[PDB]
Amino acid sequence: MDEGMWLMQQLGRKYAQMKERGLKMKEYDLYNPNGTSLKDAVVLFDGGCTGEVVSDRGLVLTNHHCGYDMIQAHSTLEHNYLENGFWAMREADELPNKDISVVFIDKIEDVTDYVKKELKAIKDPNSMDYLSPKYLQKLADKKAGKNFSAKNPGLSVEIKAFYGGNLYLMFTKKTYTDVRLVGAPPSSIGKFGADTDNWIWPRHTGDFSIFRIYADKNGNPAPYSEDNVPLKPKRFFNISLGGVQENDYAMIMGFPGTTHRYFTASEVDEWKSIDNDIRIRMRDIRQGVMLREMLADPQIKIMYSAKYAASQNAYKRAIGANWAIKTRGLRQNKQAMQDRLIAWGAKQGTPRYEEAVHEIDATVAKRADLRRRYWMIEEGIIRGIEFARSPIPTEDETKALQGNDASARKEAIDKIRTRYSKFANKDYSAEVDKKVAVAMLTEYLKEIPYENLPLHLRLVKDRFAGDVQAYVDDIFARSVFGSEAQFDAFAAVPSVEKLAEDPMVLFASSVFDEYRKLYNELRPYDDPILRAQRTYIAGLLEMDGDQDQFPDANLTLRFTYGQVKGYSPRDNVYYGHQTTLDGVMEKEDPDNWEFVVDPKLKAVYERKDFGRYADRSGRMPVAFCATTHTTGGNAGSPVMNANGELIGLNFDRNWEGVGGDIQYLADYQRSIIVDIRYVLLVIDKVGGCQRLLDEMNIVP
Amino acid sequence: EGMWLMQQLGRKYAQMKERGLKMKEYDLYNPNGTSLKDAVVLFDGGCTGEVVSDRGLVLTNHHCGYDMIQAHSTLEHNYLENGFWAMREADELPNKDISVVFIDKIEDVTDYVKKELKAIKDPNSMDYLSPKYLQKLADKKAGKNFSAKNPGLSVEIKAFYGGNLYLMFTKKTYTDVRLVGAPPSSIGKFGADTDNWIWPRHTGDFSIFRIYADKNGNPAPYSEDNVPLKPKRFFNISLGGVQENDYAMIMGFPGTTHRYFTASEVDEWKSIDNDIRIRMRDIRQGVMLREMLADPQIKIMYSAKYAASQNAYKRAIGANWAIKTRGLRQNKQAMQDRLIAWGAKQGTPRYEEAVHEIDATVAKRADLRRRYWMIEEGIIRGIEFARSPIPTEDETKALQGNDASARKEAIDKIRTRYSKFANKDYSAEVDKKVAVAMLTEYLKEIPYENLPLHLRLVKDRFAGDVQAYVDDIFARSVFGSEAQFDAFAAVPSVEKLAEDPMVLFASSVFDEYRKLYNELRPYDDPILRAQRTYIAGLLEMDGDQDQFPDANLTLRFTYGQVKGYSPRDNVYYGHQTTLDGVMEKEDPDNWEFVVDPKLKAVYERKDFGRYADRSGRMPVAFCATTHTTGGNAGSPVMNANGELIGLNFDRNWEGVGGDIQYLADYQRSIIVDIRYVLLVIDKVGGCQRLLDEMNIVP
Repeated sequence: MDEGMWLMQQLGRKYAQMKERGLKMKEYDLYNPNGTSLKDAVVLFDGGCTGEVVSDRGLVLTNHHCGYDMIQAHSTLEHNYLENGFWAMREADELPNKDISVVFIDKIEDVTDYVKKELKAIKDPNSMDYLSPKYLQKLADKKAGKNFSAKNPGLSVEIKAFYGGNLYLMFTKKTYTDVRLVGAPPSSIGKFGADTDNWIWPRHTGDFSIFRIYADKNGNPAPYSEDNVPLKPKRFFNISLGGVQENDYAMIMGFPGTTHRYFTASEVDEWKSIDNDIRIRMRDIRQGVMLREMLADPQIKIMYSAKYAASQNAYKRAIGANWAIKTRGLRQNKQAMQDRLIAWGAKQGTPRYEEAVHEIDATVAKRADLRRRYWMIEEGIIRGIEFARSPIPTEDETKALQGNDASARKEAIDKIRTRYSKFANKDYSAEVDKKVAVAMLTEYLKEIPYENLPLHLRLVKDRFAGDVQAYVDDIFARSVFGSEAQFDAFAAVPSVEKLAEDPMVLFASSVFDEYRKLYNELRPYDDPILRAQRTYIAGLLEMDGDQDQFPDANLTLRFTYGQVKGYSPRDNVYYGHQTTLDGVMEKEDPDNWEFVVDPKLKAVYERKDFGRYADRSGRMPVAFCATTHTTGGNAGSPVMNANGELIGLNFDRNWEGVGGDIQYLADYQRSIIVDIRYVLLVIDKVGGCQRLLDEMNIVP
Repeated sequence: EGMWLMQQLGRKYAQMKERGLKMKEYDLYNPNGTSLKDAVVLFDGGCTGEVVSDRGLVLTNHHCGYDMIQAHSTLEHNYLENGFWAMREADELPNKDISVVFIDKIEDVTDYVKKELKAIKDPNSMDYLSPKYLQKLADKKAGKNFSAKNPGLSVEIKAFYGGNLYLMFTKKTYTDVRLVGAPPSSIGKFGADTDNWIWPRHTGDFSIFRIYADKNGNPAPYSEDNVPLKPKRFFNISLGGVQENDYAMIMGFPGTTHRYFTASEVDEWKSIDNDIRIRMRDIRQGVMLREMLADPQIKIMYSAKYAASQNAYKRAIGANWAIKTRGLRQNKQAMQDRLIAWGAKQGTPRYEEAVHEIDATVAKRADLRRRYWMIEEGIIRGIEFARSPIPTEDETKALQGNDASARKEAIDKIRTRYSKFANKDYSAEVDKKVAVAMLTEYLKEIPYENLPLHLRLVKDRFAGDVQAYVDDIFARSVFGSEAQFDAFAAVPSVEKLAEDPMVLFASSVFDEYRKLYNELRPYDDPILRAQRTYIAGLLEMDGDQDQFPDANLTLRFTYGQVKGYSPRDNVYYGHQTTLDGVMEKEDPDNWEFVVDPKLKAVYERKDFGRYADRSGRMPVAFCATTHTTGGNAGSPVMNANGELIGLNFDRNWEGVGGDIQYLADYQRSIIVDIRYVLLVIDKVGGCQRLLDEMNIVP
């Protein structure tokens, strides 16, 4: 009944506990190392999402935001699938995609002993090859064979490290690249929440999209070709219309990206007081200035809408993270965890575990000021100031303009012009960039002393007498990239000396020199920490056991289980476990592009045309939440019944659960799942694509 | 659900016990004796209060006693921010222009008033609602020398049910009410602006006073010979607390409701009153917000003004939400349609005609009422220099006339009003930008022929440029800046003052303001007279039990249950909030959500004493299904035994439309827990003498 991201190898140790939570299905029907199981119906979608096979003709279900770029690619102004939706009424009408892939995890094997054996060919006791993917791939190819490439078309092999390098798994992957768009709801449904309901529970978003795997006649992976035939999968999920109740058993298979549950207390402090605090501070200034300019000018708004929203993402994540640190007591539990290992190690008579923790603590404290300057210049200038990424003449661009007689002279200018036009594009505003720069630079100059500044920015004190505005003004005034006309003047009569002394080029070069210097000075602190973490985790595994703890996520297939349950976000407030179509209508706002409601959906609601998709009360469910443990990567993970029947599609996590990447939050962290009944409702009543329903296997 | 008269207690008493009341009727209200009613007061003519001890202790809201706490707040031993606690009865601070009113007696005088009324000539006379006429009727029935023969007592007659019911009130008024105790503003106004009209709420909204009188308990103005009043009745304070579905009841003075509005009056309310208020204030607040964020002292200068505007703005939003989602218009349409069908089968068309008369009057005044709200919200309340100083008749004649140093008298009188106008919280540049935005909207909605005479210069003298018009006003004007005033003050000439673009503006927007008012008021009487027939029809058709008369600042009682509600899909607000919520909302950088140091220490140490509930969590506030409105602030909340379990101080925004129609699934009275009040007095105020003097039932 533990909450984590468990390896498929751990199903045996957890199976009895899962039955106690309500699992009524048989273990090897879920995962079988030596046979067909439900795992075979789960896929890694396009490298970053999760998907699931739903029919015996290769039908694949994933999120709408996962298939977003592909729907957009097949969308034109006249025939807009991104806003109207797409529904191929026959298999021939399904749209092929380029740069798309789907990956089955066919076989998983423990190769810890094999890897460790190959590692005792020691060159250096503190070599980092045990975490090197390049090195592990060589070990992977060695065990698989010389040209496993040709002997098994469509199959590839990979070795990954777990538990800081104390466990190694080999994966046999099956990769299909002919995956075509089948079905998609309108943006008003799949993206109903948009950005204001992002990371928010309750939620009413029909976040899904439908695809199909194609292959050759035998079902072997093949690139796009009109002679390809829909894949007949080894296994596919059954659809359940039985729905969910409060406290119902729920489980999830998917590919969680990254977690850091084995952070020391000092690493939590570092994450809070340096990484998050600087990011929050610098971005609040940047977004503040940016917001002000967007409201005052509707044209600035359409240009900086994406940049603003993008900056907000990691900003909100850092806010939620620090909230978890302060109120959930994440630092204290890590501190209790390592203290418990130290006390255990002392009793055992092995001091190496305490020594490893001390090694980490001392290293974190040592690099604090360097890491501070790094994040300050990364958040402040590198990310915060647009003209920091202004064009910088390469070495061979300089030589070609300098004493170089050939008129490749001109070719170098064309390359520079291209980079300038991308910098000063249709969304770029110098006036807005200037105001942002002045605010960001003022804060940066406040926090960073003269001796540690990049070698420009010193001129604010030496040349501009502390006037940041005049410093920024002088840059755009006398530069080549200051405006279109100033660049054309340079392009007409180009000289290496004019670029060498260019105020903006000097800035961009100076801030990037310092950026790389701090980076090179911080990097040798990583290896001693990693080696100590290997010892640390090894001790934790030996002490607490290998059953009631799980390795950090690493884009590897994991399973998680829990119950359908709401939670209390704050005093006197409780969020329930299931949202309804009623909630969609309550949020309807014609003037807001986010909360626009599709006409067909509202008609279905008002006519109560829900068929067999509604519950007993007669209400139409939209989404529900569960106590399962998920993170980025579980984007489109299948949510299963007690009998392994598909009951929903995971698509998000509430913002309170962002601390879950460090420590699972039982009373606050919730997986946000769209009800499969609502999915089938959209397909039936909105899409009208009946062929997809007949294709699926639906249980009572 | 009902704001019932005290006379209707007999009818409801059965239902009240059916829903949980276990208290004898005549102890609640006794028409011919002492009851719990005698412990309820009208506080300072606006709020409600209650007598808490046998030495005249009075509890009310913090926002009710706000003016009085500040009035005693010096330069820097400020009670408004730190709190106030008199450690003995001798340093309890008297307040002038304060009052406390007991409702000593209530009697029905309907037939008396009506037969007096069937003695007036004009059938359309409005004397049946005239306070002057009704008072003269009251003086007649009470006797000529009533006040002289009854010390401290006065008499008053009020109209109910649109003039179909008249009650006579005998009032005992005390004017010596001293300030006793008050929590810090951080507690008394914790919700402040962000959480106003909002549940859950974590505001300890209370303040403490005491009634003083002469040697015999009779009313008397402020005197140091005055002795604390020994009341004939005061509330017992319960520490048993509340649970979900617990019976709860309230006595107080609800100000105004509009239960008997027609469908058209609802449409008028939304499309004109609320929509214009919402639209205009959104524009004004938007400009203010931009300027406040840009300059930190502008933020200081316009913090209060911005907040004040948001108050009715938020209420308007809540009201229109109810109209759109709860279908208030449809319910009124059905209500009047029933009377029409009922009146038809009886051969009585007078009810249908009354409804049409109301609709016709609303229709005809539609354009005029739109212009009124447009200029009131847009300019009178929307633009600051609209209230710039205007030269009166006696200062015009002085500067002009040329015959004294009374000329210079007039100047300093004008200078005084200008300084008050252009004070420390006033910014000419901010007022400039606000004006341009407001006038831009106003000139769009109001045609040239209906403009204030000065505003039509934006087209005539200027090229439609509102900015240039506003710029020209602040330039050239005597009141445009301090330097431009002193120049006038040195060389005062009336022909210049009479041609001032700022004076012309302010005068022409106000005479238009008054012109519309005087033109709209004759429309009130037909609706009123028709409303009398309408309500009389509704009463005769359905009865005297499930329809309450509109609130009119008279003593009412309402009853319900301690229970939360679901504001939206998959969301539920519980019935009771706790001290945990205060800490969850804490933000030291925001003055609204600043948690008091002592209060914070109390929470950390779990030092709750007997004031905690059976779980170990400290209660702060709860909500009930009672039916309250503006005026019910500071009202006593009673349990099943008539014991005080808290003070009402607000109402959730989802229940704003309750003045038109009670919403059982949304409308809730927001009530501070009496346990939390005693906690603040004890572990924060350190005023134990207040605890001991009260009668606390453990």
